[PDB]
Amino acid sequence: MPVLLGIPLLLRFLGFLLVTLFGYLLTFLKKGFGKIAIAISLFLALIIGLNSILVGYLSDISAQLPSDFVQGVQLILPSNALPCFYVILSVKAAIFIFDVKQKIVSYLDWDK
Amino acid sequence: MPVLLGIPLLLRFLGFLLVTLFGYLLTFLKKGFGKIAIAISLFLALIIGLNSILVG
Repeated sequence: MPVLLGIPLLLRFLGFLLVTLFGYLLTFLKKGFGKIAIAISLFLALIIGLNSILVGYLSDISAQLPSDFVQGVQLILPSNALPCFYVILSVKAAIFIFDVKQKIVSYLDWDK
Repeated sequence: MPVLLGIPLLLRFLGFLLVTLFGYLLTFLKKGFGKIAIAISLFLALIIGLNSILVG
């Protein structure tokens, strides 16, 4: 299909610019997915950090019940007493895992 | 590779506009990273400010 002497080179060039420019958009996309990697890392590192401080206070402020105040406690205590206490400590843990995991699903809105 | 008398200047011009326009996007990017500098500054300055009142 006959054409002029310069048209075939205008048509090859208009698809070199497009591939180059669509090449830059890719490079920048990948960079922004690296920010959400740095961010997540930081957060989880600050949590693991606080843990190590707090668990390091409780070692020198320690005391035990005198041995004379046992005969008392072991006359009044039911069977479901200590089992109940443990529940109040397991419900706490569960809620902390729910909270951390709910904040990792919100990082899916950082790539928009 | 023989071409007409005006095609080589259409091809040089279509890459002058692109570099000029891609030049403006850079200028505006840098401005928006300056807003997040002003913002952070402000916040930390309001905290340091309250401290000085309360301890007084």
